[PDB]
Amino acid sequence: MDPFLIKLIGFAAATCTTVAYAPQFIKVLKTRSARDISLGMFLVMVLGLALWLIYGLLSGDAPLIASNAVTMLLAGGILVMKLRYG
Amino acid sequence: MDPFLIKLIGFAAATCTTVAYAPQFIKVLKTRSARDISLGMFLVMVLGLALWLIYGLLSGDAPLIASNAVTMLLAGGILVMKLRYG
Repeated sequence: MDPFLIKLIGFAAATCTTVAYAPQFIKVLKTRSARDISLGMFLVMVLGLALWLIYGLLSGDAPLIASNAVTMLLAGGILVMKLRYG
Repeated sequence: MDPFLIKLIGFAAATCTTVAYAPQFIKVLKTRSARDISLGMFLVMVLGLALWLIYGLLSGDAPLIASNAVTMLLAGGILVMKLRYG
């Protein structure tokens, strides 16, 4: 059978990491401004998440795919992006 | 055989994500101060990385383990932690 059980453990660990950093997203979200975060960074960051999506599909893992989507949600960065617009 | 080849692709993707966010670490590192980053966040963040280490060992994956260590290096956060000390 597939290592579905193993992936389950990884999913919990992945969420734990996002939960730890998530508070950081909220703090910046309160001001909706990027002080040290550059606009170009967002463009590259998107590629990183995009790659994870493909990797999950290639691995046929569902947990990893769902985890990646959740991380992107918390990551946001879109609100601050609208600060300079475009 | 083990999905070593598949893990290789995931490794490249993992590095791409760290490379995208890495610039963020450098920006804050220049000031060595945490403006929106709380001290308690670092404590939780450590647990997240720690979990990844165990997951890699349980999965018997080498690439994932190495990737996790690299991410932690870029993540740093220690320099800013010394700002308030303890």
